[PDB]
Amino acid sequence: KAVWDWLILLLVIYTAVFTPYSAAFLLKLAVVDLIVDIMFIVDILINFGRIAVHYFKGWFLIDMVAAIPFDLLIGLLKTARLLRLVRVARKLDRYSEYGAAVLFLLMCTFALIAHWLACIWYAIGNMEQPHRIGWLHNLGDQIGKPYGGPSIKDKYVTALYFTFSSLTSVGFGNVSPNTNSEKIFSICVMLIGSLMYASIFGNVSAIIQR
Amino acid sequence: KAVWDWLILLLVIYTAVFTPYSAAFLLKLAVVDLIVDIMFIVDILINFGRIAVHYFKGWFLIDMVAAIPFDLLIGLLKTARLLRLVRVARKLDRYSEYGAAVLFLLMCTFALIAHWLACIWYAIGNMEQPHRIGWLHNLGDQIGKPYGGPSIKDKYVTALYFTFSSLTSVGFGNVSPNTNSEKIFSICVMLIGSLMYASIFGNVSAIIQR
Amino acid sequence: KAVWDWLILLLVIYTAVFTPYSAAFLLKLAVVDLIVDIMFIVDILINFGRIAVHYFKGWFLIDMVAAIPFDLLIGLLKTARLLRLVRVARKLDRYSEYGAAVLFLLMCTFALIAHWLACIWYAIGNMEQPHRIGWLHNLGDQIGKPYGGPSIKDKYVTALYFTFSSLTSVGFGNVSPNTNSEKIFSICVMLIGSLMYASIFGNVSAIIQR
Amino acid sequence: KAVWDWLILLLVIYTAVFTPYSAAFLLKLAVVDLIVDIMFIVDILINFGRIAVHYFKGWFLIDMVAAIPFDLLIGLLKTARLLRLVRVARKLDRYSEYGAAVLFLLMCTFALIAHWLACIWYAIGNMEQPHRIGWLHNLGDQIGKPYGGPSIKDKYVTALYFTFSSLTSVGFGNVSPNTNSEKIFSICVMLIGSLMYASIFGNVSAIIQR
Ligand SMILES: Cc1cccc(CCN2CCC(C(=O)c3ccc(NS(C)(=O)=O)cc3)CC2)n1
Repeated sequence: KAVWDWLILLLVIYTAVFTPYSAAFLLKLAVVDLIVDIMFIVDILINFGRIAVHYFKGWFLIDMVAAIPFDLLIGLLKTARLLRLVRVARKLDRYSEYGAAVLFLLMCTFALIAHWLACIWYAIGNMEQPHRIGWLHNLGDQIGKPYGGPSIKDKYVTALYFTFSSLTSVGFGNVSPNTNSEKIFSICVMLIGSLMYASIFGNVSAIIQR
Repeated sequence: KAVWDWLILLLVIYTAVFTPYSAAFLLKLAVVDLIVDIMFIVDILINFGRIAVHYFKGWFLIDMVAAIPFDLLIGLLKTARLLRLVRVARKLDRYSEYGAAVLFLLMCTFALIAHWLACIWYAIGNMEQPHRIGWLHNLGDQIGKPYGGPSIKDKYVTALYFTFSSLTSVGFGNVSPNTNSEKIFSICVMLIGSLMYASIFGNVSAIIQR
Repeated sequence: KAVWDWLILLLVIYTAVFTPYSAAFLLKLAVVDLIVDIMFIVDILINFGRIAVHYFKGWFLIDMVAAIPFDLLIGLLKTARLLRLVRVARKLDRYSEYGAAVLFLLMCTFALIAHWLACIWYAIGNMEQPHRIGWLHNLGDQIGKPYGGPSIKDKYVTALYFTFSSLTSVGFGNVSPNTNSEKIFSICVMLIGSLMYASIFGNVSAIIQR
Repeated sequence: KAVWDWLILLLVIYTAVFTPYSAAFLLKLAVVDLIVDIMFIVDILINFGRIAVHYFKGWFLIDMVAAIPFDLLIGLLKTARLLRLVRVARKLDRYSEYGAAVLFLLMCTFALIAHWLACIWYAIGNMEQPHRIGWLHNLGDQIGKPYGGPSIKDKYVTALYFTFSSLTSVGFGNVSPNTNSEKIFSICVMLIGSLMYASIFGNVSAIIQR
């Protein structure tokens, strides 16, 4: 139990990294998914004898709905496993004792927001690709693989790099929104990044000043 | 009356959004504008026998100027409705108790400043267009609609996206000033955005701690 | 003498604005500059028997060397008039009483640094006359006036706009250094702008609350 | 004694500047670094009979490994002289006594981080070059030196300018990543730049008001 919470935090990080990635990119390893589901089942079993009634009124419903496999496009239902983040949200008391832990958690949240926005950006680009104006076509032209098209690794790296540059307000000019949906998404990302800097990069300075 | 105050704030936000838009874009529904005008007349009616003399020498002239209809250019004279913003600026104390409502108001005023600057940017672009130089011609080339050029949706979205990038200091490089009026406007927006952005988001970071 | 300090401040701002501009751009009105020099001579005269030795011991040398006419590329010596800028520094005792005055003065210093860096940037870009390389040739190509070349208005506005984009860290994309001297100057501008952003726009965030 | 270790700080800055530059750009004079290592041998002799065992227990081995000559990948082993900054890290009491000294040291470490990132960026670009995609090819085609190729001066200046623009979040658009390795390096540099820029310049803004 002493190291169970940090293992669950790592598990939540893994699923937060690889669930939106699998939804956006790979939908078009399984054994690791089965292993992590088994570990979360073990966790919920441990969570349970006069206190089980308290758990039932508490977070039992959310953990149960996030732990039940949905196998019977059914692949979009796997998003429900993103509900495991409530475990980290509710156990913040233990995850706020060390300064290095707080720094690592802040970078984890920053990288996760960038990753989720990258998945959304690729979703938009791939939705609009079939119907020379989108960012995917320009990327393929500028990396020497005209639309075939860029490999999945190239698309993910470009999406993450664009999202990081927009969040950090560098705006490299390599990747620029050109369609109305891309422009509106970029406006939303600019607003999100403004709020995220005002919070996170003030907190980081304040707790480095410690 | 508190519900009435919040309703008046909502209508003031609506007019601050839709009268500069109509002045900049739509010149060359209205029933909602008429309804809002009737609601504002209702507000100036409920505003009022002992206190009537007190208010008559107060803001009443300002409210009257922003309430009279100029339906005898009429379109540019209809911009007098922007004076209703004092109806919100004069009782901001009623909008400073929730704490998070102040954050919402700061986000709203940042978005409103961006929208007004977008309308000014489009006004400059349209006043220069008839005379490959200019943001409208470049936008028409990029978007795939060479100059009748881009639709009003594309023009407004591009203007708002450019203004947001300039205020947030991203500088995407998709749209960039190229004419002397555009360059001077961009210098003014750079100064104004630095000053505002710094003030607004310093306040936002301050209220995040609470 | 009650309002003489503010008038002298306006004259100092004028000379700071217009001496580097004449040194860089116009070298290739006189009456206003002559009137300003006469007014500065009047200023040193009026503020001059027990206290004469006090002035002789103090700022007499700097005030004198910044007031003697240089008439006899000899106009390059007129840049010594920038030593009059120390008068606002030594009268910051009174110029700092009002918060609005402090904010206006901070914006003035920011704009003056941008203007001086614009003059230096144009000077650097104009040293490369003997040599599609350099910001002046790119500027001429962009605005449809290939080298003739752009007018002095276009050159000054473009230099000021590039300097403002660099200092604020927007980097619009039209103007970008392409020569080792330009790149090194841009690195220096980035260092100076980081130093001033840490100073000017932290002090502004402190001042606004005050 | 203070003059001695301030000279040692200057020597440490010299070697931190000139070790990665020689390791990366000149992999294809020795009197200065011979003098520097002789001076550091003199320093290790000064550092040492009662206290000799005290130093032997402590920093003796760290200072010895960074001072032993490596003459006998063979030329790459000289990067071990980059453990010498522990000399200035271990004695921050003197170096941080003055506020102006801390300001100068913060500027120096920011410039050093930019220099190291420039060396890494050039190493990546050079390892990718012999395989219009790389940044070196674009630099050569934009500077007027088609790939021969740009001189070492041009390559170093361009790398340093790109690194400074990325750290300061300008993103000029002249140099932008176009390969997966370059994009990953840029993402990591954006995270690093956010952290170091925020920490360093929060410290700077704390210092200036003092
Ligand atoms: C990082 C980040 C994420 C989201 C929003 C903003 C907006 C506020 N955010 C403050 C730091 C600024 C900054 O880092 C900077 C400003 C001016 C500079 N001028 S200069 C000549 O390049 O040194 C350099 C850096 C950039 C804007 N930010």
